[PDB]
Amino acid sequence: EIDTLREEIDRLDAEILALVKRRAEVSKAIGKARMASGGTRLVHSREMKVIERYSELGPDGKDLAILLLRLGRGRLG
Amino acid sequence: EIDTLREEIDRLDAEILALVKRRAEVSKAIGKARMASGGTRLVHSREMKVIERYSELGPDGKDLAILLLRLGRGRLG
Repeated sequence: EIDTLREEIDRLDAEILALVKRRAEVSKAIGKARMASGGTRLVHSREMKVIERYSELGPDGKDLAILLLRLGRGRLG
Repeated sequence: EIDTLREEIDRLDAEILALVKRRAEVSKAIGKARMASGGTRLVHSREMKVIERYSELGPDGKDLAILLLRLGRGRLG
């Protein structure tokens, strides 16, 4: 039943949200530590590897990786 | 240590990828069932609610929701 499938989507979104929040926190901590050290951003190596990993899902996986990296980089209040 | 934080990112990405794959499968199944019934797409209600849920993360959360919905909708081979 389609509505039963939708209930599961909502449960999956709970798990995903929990993980994405944790990931964003870890990402932000890396960003701060890096900037505190004057460390070089790892765009061509590590970030590219994150993108490649999610590429498994096709082109939309690349966009997902990009968004997860973005969540790590801060926004203004 | 920053590199230890990076190791955790990679572990979080494993969990997230597993979940996103499952979500995409459930989403695709909904899409098919809906189109098999001539069912109306729930953009204004349900999809908006998914977007609102991820909005917790700020504007980038809205984009994350959009991408997860997109993963459900198919691409060509």
